[PDB]
Amino acid sequence: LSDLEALRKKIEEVGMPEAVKTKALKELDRLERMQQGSPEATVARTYLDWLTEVPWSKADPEVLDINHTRQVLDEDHYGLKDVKERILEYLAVRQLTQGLDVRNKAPILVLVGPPGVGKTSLGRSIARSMNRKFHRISLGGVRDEAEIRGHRRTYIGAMPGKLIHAMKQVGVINPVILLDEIDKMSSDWRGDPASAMLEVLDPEQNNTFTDHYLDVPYDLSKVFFITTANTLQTIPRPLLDRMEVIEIPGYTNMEKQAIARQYLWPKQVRESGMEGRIEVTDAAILRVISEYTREAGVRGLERELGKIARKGAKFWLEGAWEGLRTIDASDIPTYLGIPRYRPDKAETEPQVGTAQGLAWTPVGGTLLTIEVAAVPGSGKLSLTGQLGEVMKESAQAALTYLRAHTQDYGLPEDFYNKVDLHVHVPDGATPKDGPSAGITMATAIASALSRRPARMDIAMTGEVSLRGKVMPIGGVKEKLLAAHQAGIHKIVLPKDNEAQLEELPKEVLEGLEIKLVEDVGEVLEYLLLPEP
Amino acid sequence: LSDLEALRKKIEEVGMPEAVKTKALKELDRLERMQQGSPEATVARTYLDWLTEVPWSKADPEVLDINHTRQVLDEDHYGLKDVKERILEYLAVRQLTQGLDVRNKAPILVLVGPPGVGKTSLGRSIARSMNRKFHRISLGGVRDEAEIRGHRRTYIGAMPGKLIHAMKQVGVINPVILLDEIDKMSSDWRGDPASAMLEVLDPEQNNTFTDHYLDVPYDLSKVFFITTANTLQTIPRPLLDRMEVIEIPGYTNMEKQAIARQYLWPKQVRESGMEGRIEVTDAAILRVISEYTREAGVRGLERELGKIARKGAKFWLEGAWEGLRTIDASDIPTYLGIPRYRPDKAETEPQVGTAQGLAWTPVGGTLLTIEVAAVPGSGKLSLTGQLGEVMKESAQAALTYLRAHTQDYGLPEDFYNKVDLHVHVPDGATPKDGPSAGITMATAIASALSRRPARMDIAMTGEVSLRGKVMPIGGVKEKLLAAHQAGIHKIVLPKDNEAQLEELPKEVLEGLEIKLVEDVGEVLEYLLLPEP
Amino acid sequence: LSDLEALRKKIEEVGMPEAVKTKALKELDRLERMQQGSPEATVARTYLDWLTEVPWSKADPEVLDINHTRQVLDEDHYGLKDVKERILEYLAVRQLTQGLDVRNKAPILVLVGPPGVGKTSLGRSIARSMNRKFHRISLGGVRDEAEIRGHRRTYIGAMPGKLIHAMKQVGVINPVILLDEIDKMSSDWRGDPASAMLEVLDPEQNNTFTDHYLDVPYDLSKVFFITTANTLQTIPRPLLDRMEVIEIPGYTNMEKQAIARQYLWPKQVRESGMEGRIEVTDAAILRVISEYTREAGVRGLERELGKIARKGAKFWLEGAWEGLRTIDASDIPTYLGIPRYRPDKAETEPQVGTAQGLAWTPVGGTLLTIEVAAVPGSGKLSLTGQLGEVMKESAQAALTYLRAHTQDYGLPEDFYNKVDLHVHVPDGATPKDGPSAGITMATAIASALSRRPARMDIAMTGEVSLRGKVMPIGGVKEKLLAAHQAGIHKIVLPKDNEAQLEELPKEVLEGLEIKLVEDVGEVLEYLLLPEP
Repeated sequence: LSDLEALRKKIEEVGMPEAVKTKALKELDRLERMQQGSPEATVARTYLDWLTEVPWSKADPEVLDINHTRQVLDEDHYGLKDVKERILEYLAVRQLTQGLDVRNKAPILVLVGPPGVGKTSLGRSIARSMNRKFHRISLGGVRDEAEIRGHRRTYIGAMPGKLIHAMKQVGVINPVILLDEIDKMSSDWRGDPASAMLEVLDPEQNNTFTDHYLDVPYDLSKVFFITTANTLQTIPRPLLDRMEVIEIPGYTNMEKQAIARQYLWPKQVRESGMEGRIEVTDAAILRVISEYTREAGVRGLERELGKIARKGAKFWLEGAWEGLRTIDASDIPTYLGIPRYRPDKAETEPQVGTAQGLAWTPVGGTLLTIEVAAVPGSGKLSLTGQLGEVMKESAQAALTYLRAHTQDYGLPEDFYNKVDLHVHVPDGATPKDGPSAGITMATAIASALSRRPARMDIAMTGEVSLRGKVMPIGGVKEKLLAAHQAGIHKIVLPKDNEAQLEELPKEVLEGLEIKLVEDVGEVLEYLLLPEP
Repeated sequence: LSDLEALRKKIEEVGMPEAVKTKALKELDRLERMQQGSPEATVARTYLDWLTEVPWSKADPEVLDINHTRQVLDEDHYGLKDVKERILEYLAVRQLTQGLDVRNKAPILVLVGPPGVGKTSLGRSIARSMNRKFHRISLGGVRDEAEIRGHRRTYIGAMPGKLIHAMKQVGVINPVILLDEIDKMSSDWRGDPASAMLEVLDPEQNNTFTDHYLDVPYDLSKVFFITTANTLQTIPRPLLDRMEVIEIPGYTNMEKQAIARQYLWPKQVRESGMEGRIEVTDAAILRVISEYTREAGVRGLERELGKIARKGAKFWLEGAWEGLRTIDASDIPTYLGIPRYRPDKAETEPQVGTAQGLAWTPVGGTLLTIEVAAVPGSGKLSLTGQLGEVMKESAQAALTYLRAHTQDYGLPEDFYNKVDLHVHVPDGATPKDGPSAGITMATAIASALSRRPARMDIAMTGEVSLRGKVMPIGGVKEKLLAAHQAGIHKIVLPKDNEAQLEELPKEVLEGLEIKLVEDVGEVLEYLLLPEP
Repeated sequence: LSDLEALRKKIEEVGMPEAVKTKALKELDRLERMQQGSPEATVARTYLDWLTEVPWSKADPEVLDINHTRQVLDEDHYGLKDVKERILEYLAVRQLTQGLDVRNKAPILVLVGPPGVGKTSLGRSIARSMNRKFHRISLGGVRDEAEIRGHRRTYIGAMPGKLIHAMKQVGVINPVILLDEIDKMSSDWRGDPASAMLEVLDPEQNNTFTDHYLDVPYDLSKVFFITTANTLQTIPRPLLDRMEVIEIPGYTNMEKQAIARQYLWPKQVRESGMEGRIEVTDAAILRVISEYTREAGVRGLERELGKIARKGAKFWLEGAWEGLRTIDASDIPTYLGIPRYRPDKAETEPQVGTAQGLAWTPVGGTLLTIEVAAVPGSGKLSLTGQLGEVMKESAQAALTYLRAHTQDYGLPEDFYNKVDLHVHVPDGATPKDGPSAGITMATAIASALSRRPARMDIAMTGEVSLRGKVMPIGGVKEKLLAAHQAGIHKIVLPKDNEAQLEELPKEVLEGLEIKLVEDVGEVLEYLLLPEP
């Protein structure tokens, strides 16, 4: 009928590519009948529509400027001023894609950092700065080669791929596609679509990208892929090549104060119609940072300023008081809730077995408390709390040091066959391949067996090797940031990471009093309430 | 057909968008030729009936005041005194930007709670306060876009979606659609019921939301949508963003007695025509609350009072002799029968191996009676009833504290290799997850091994760590509503939550008698009824 | 000839509505020719043959009274004592709030039961009491709204809906219309027939009930509908509300003998053409009930007694010898051929590995038998035959209870590490596969391990908790009705259910014998013939 007229004109109201035109005229050969009824025309309808709605070889304009790009990139969340150099170096790699116009065997810009620190804002800034468009696909919980690839074109209700879905939305084949959480792909049911994303993510394979709900492979050559991920090593290992590690580290408190006064809170006030009626003094911004969110990103702070703006809308719709209200740090909890975090956690009044430890998580940096119970028995060892064997052998190494140092620290003649040990660590292994918490467990076990109070407010990290030698670790900047944002002021380190301390800004170093030591007896000296 | 002339008029009198004018006049130019129509006359005639009846350009007034909505939301069900403030905050934000400033990217008030606590009534109360026509749409068991969208325009058959019907009924273009039960909606059959919800969610896209029984995208810009879920867990994740969460939990008992004197027992005595002739004392309302239903909310209390009303109609229609009945707590069972439940918990005879945790299932809170058997055997452990390793960590932590302190509870000196344990959790699938039953299982295990009875009548909750400390648990208010409904009168919460404890409205802290602890030795001096 | 004359006279003589008079004019327009055949006008004469017969305001004088309806419902079956009370409450409410149509939207009487019991006899008794005119319509299995609503007079098959046939055969506007098997109505076709009966249910849209054959939609204002199902869990959920569960169970033996003596067999005699020639005492009716059919209702008694009476007529054909041919249970397989069912299910060989639980299918009650094979091996459990997690967990709980008490039951003092158990259930596909066979499996496992006889002729239901207890189970009346169908005389019930044992009729308790327990100790002292 006229629906057949529409789906028949769409064969030549969209000028198709050659093999696509061939299978389209075969779709019309199955057509020229009722548009509904039998199910073989309905699967023909979804097949025709999904193949004649995805756009065919059309693109946006493109810029080769760095100056206007620099202008826009200096206004995302305060401008990071260091990693934008790295992004300008990658866009200088775009300044050499000449012979074969892809430049793979070459980076693709994975963006690594805690969730929401401007990564998506960097994507939006690049999208505005190249006059492109933007779209997101989140790969969270992907294990299926019909989510990414096609599904069997023999059913009504089979699925086109997510990638072809998102390309069906955007009308060109140069969007900026944001692949969010590329690390959380899996392989449980119907193959591993990591190889599918690889075939998306090559020089000369995307331009004939294989589909199976689309029975011709579809051209995806010119899409500016941009990719973000929390971890660094849970990424598919052959796909870990052809990349550029853009580290976006976490912020500090003063930078988030600047972001609040300049970028966040003006949008929060304009998103509740209170232009010119509410203002916040900056000690209250310090209050919101230092008592109401403990993270590395700036998403929760945006929620808090949103709550304050919405309450201001209510209190001004119930009687117009003044031209300018001022909200100091006194009456934040009139507008917000209870103070959910104390600014001084130094009122913990040190524990007995607990070791305060630093940690490298996929969401960046955090603290931990390693929790050790020394119970009577016959001598064993157990570690719980979803740990891996790497933490277990690090504890093995710690005990191997401990067995040769009995009477020097307040321990029995032995504990390898008298005292059972149960160790909880609140998270498991590190995504970096290594237990970065050797001396943490060592101070915990020595504190619990010695029955001597381990001091809190002394965060620490560092390994204990099989020789008991304290080893240099990686990613030190983020654990130092995590110790900074909780207000912790003492760090125990291996000495050999001090070159790592060359890449640390000043205000972080003003509070972190570093004890660059080299052996396990030295943290036992500098930590416990006894001098040993 | 002069009715066909009327069809042409009712097309050509209501002011349409001119694309609808185009397609409707084309349907008139391809009708009036199949007068004996096999469905070509029929489907086109029903199509033009839909293009006449569906509301195009239909005006309806509005509030501009937060204050009249205060005046009206004191007259539905109660005041409820927390959620009234959140509703007015959302409307205060909506008022100061109405007039279409560019900040129309707003969330849409999901109302999470148990079934039947005043959600649809709250929609009706808001819709009275705005003078817009309320209407509901249920989404319980929606799986395919033939239900959200149209499916077949070809022959008369598959209808348009739910939305065009529920706009056709309401004579104006701006209802208050209540989309109930948005979490039970799932992709059951082959089809996507989530992305259509994301399209009706977003205020940029649904300016021209479309279906398939019609061929102009409909103008849904002015519908104040509002949804309703019972569980925040299983909501699709692209929908859980852009979603204002307002949490309505259940009522305490004295609020149930007050709602039943105000709004429920008079409408029930209206509903069975026996006004001014049946009388219910407040002890009777309290008896029917406490001894005949346990659900959170007031569904069951409606059905109970309906039964008393209809029985009164029967007893008066087999003889009229009075001026007025008078029920009290004496003759409830004469109208209802044997009590489904029992009186208060204070007579429930202390078991030797049982603990009464608190929980919040999404159909209302509950007690849990976790029961633990101490089987004389090897020394290993066993867990049944829908448990992962979270409960094994809790059991092992509490058991480690006991292995430290066998002297402190009359235990034998050695039972890691004497006694097996068999733990049975009665509801292992409480979806508000976590080890929030730490001293629950610690009390059960120390009761089962010490042969000394754990008391009933005292609820408790918390977490445990290997040193033997009680950490805080989140969600104090839902735990106290469960402990206040199910009949308990003594609660043991962790010490770390007393700053949370004054957050409550002071209804909830009336009957309850909180014993705040911080270590497991305190709850095992409370709950163990004899000395050891 | 003058068929046009008589029809124009009739259409003016039959009282039309005025809009119906206008559509009668537009049907009249195509007339005035005196030739037959007439493929347009044959449809017209048949349409007016329908339209001169549908009732327009003919009334039957309804009596209100709730005492006449009871003095007529005492001439239905032997006595139901519960559903007659519920029908008196419902019709009492419809006696007060009638005419006072401020209150409306009444529910519509779902009558739930096994097929066979007096559904339509309760319908006809109500219709005798109100002096209305009963007429059924069976709406089980219908998948098409073109059958329930009208049908198009544009291709041949120009018929009204079923409901206009039911209104043609009733010459008034206030009948009692019954809708048998409203849940067997399927929905796999063009037109969901649930929405049609939602419209017929509707007390507002009934006034313009749409037909695709009649032009003006019809009114269903006073038609007192009433519905029937078999289980209320397959009705669609909008239609499930605005129902009233009046739940009819099956009968015991004395009730079926009384129904056959009082009511059935005089009908089946005097419908045969025979009268006063046969004598049947209690023995033959006892035999025909117990050893010839396996149903809940009374279809089988009706059919078999009618076949007996017809073959008694056949024997009377070859001689009118005597007016008294006394029949009893001895000589009855003369008339019915071979008896089908065994005489004794009570004497069922009190052996070891057998357990005899009470259950119920939704065509009538049943007895589950449960086997346990106690083989040597490693110690692990096997469940085949529709055995999920709850039955296995109840088995595991019973096994733990045995491990607590190995001394006084003749067990091996360590058996859990030595004996494998194949627990087989033939019938888990029969409903309620959850825990109601707790002491069933406790007796099965205790006998199959202790190699002591588990008794026939004692039945049991309930649950077991882990410390060793018996919980209560709901729905006591259906279970004891099943136990009095299938021929047992001893029942084990929990202590906790004892209160519900005074909601039953007193007849059920004297044919049976209820052995209440509270623990597993009492049921293990009951059911072992030798105990050690």
